[PDB]
Amino acid sequence: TNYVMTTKNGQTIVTQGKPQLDKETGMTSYTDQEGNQREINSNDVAQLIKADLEHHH
Repeated sequence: TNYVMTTKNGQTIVTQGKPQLDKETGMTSYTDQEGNQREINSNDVAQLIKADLEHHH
């Protein structure tokens, strides 16, 4: 349900659902925490990690 995106410039952004990548526009569209829909250059994305609900082990 939540993914955490880390950008090249160091920002941490939480998303609703897994962001989608278009290999034809070099864009990655996502939905922020306000349901707003955005898009970002796929090169500006360092990591895209599915959030865990809690810590374990």
